[PDB]
Amino acid sequence: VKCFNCGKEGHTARNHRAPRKKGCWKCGKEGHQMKDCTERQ
Ligand SMILES: [Zn+2]
Ligand SMILES: [Zn+2]
Repeated sequence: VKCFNCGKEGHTARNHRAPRKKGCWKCGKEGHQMKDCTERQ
């Protein structure tokens, strides 16, 4: 009904979780994410 802070319907700006961090979750850089960045070393 008002999920505008995410892109859905039912959250009403009161159910927006944040498991990922947009950028990589280990290397520390935006643009890509933990799925795109390999970081195998
Ligand atoms: Zn949402
Ligand atoms: Zn990265």
